[PDB]
Amino acid sequence: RARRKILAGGVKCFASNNRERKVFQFGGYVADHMFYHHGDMSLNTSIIKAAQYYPGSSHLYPVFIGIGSFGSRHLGGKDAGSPRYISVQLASEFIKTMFPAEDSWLLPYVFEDGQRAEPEYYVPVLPLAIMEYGANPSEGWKYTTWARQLEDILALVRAYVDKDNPKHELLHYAIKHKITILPLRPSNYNFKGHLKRFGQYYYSYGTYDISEQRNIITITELPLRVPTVAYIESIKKSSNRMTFIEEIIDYSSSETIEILVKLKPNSLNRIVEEFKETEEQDSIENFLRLRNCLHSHLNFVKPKGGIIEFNSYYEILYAWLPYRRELYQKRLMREHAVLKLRIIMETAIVRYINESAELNLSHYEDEKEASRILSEHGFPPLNHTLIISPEFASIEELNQKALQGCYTYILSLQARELLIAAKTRRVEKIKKMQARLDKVEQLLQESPFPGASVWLEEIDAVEKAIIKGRNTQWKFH
Amino acid sequence: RARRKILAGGVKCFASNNRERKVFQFGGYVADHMFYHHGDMSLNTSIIKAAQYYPGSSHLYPVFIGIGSFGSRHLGGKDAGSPRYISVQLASEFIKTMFPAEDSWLLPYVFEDGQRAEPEYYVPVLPLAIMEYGANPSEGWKYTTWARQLEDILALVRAYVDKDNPKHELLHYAIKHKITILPLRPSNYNFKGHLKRFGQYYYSYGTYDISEQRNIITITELPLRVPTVAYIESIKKSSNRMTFIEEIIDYSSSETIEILVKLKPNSLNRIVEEFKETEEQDSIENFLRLRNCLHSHLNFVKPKGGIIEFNSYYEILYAWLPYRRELYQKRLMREHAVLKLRIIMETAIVRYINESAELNLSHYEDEKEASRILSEHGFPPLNHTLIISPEFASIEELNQKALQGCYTYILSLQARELLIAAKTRRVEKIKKMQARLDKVEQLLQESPFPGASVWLEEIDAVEKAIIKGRNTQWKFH
Repeated sequence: RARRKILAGGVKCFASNNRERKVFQFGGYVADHMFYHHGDMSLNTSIIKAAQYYPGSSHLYPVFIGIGSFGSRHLGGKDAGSPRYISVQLASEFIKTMFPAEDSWLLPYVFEDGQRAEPEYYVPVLPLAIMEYGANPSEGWKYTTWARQLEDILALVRAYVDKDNPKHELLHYAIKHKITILPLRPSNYNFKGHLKRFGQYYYSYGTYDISEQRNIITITELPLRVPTVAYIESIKKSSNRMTFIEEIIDYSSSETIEILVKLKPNSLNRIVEEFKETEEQDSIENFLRLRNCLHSHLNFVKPKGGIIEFNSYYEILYAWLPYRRELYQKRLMREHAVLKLRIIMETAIVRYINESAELNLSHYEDEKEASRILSEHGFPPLNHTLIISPEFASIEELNQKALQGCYTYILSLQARELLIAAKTRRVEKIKKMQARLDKVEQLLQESPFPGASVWLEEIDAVEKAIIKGRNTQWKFH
Repeated sequence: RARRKILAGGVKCFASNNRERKVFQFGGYVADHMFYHHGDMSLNTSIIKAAQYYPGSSHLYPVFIGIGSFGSRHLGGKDAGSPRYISVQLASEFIKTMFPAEDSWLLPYVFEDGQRAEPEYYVPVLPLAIMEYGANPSEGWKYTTWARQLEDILALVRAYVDKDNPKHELLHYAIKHKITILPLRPSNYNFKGHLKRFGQYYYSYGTYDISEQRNIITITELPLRVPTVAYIESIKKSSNRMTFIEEIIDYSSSETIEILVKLKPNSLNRIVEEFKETEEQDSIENFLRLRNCLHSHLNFVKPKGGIIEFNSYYEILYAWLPYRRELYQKRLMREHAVLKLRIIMETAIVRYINESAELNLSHYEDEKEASRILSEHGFPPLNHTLIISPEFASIEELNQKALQGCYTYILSLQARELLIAAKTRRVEKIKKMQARLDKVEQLLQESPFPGASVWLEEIDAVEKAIIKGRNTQWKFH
């Protein structure tokens, strides 16, 4: 959607350098290049929604580095500051690990009006469609979904990649029968409460502290995805519950949650005699609206177009994995296909120096008979500036336009390129890149799927960026 | 002075293209590069003073193309418009003919604070110190001088350059004896009046029309360098002359001069009986203040610093000519000195191709023994990027840093540069530039002074630009 359009903005604008840039200036850059026609206000509110960093925000891991204060959990991110004064900084450490730079050249790009457009879907290292809560990037309709923890999806992806996990074939066994033996639990970050499961729904409950010595009721934790100001007004609506409430004063603050509630003890003995004495939970969390109903609404973009609904989050992770798994194979094969062309081009230039002024002379090179005469000389007619600089080209298209290439990679070199020292660096470039070919040849041949070993390293790289961001003051340095 | 600082602004800013630019934007460019620290207001009023185009203006030929209206002859150029709204355009046709581009590399540049500064004086094709009236580029003190016509200085410069003029040695004879037989007269552009000479001063007089049939006095032409509004208030000061003036109403307008004066005929018979009956001129131009005293004030910048005063304008033209004449010799000698170095460099590369893979091989070129081994090979050790790209270097400095040059003009060429077709274009480049050397060698050898023939062509080029500007609507196209 529009989120992916903003994603290409950070990497393209900050390709030269990752410095501090204004939000509106970056927004103007994004619409200038990727043709954002929905207005800068819609772009600016989407940038903040993409870069929101607060408990309860939809985006747990922002694409960009949070600068200044974008709000607080009280209003649920609706108290954003002035876009003009605030600045935006791309998180270069996370974005390259989460989205590999080399994989971007292979991503399926659509073309609109004869120009490239952003991909329909991205296939990152970890699925961004589950790690983030639902939100309202547009107006009117709001998508509602709940994120899973960063320990169950990690165990699931490592089970489908690493062979060392004992439950490797067990996960594969569950794929065919759709039994889903492995667990999968909601996010628990910045929620010191409880989560309880009956039937087919979840409910989040807060924490309250009761002290007999001082007869003061203390509320510790809020529900999972509630703004603070919402609970203030919701408790005032019920006239029946207002009679029991003599007074509620909020003492909670930012980075320090402590609420003092003065409730008469004589009201404690009569609340339970008229609230039917629910046995599922205590009356303290029943009289106080400290619960929310989690109606799982699942939406995933269809590859062919449209929207799909899944009964559980397992069907999303079990569907996101194969598309990422498939493109690991294509990434290595294309890189394999370009290294072998580089060996052909480099060796020809190295061997050209042997048939240069060292031993032989063929300087005449009339453009008419240079075609088939040089054919028996072994010099390949491959086009230059493509092998050294690969582009958004598929494996099938790469071979067609490389074999039927053109000259000027030969006999257009600098006169020093055929000197004795230059050949030594040129010939030694082959073996270093020949050894890299061997490792890739050694890869892409495992029984489960190609590129399994590199997947684990990429998974760890994502974890390194997330840990460093949280360990530091969200500075990544 | 500050005028020459603005001069370099137009050529440098409009080197890429000659388009329409705002006056203040150009002023910011000038101060940014040539370090104008007198303020933009002083710069802006100097730009308009440099680009003023109206009868009576100090600058007859503006450096830039006049855009819009900068005022009128009524206020004498003090009614300039808003600098921000008006635009400035460099007159590329005139400026290159008046100031040769190639001569700029040889002009004496001073260095301040380790950086280049504008030349102390310029030596253009025609002397700008006489063709323009005096003005007040600064505040407080105003320089007063009167320009000569564009037919007497042209006859004088052609007499000192062209041998076909019968009064060639006559001018040279007048130089030693300071007799100045040749004439020299003031400017007569846009002045349909009279100029009269007694003693050692000039006086400009207007034209009046008297009709007996209608008994209406008509004034046709104003004095040479008078604003229209000055004459309105000056005639009101004299109380004695106010009695005779029953009423004066100005009917003159822009591009149409016609003034109706109603004077009673009975006052005509009594003005002459009390004004002493001056015989030098009629009483009509005596009662009406239609004359001005031309006190010749001559100021010329000293080459060593200071100001000089000359008794006549002849001493200025007879002093400006030798400095321009001297630098014609230096311009050709430097261009002669760079063509002969270009022949050495190009022939070596052409002959290098002969000792390239065609016949001989010397590709080893160890950096230690390439010094004296290649010395017997005839390859000159001249530094590249200097002959092909000359800079602000004198003839004496050019030879010192060219003979003691460096390599990389050899054996760093493209491999196609030693191909058979490339040598043909390279060897034929020698003879075309050898023929140009012959003409320069044929020049700089005349008895009067070097570069006499090119001077006449440059003089005509200046005349072509001036004629085209006046023939068209001051558009030069």
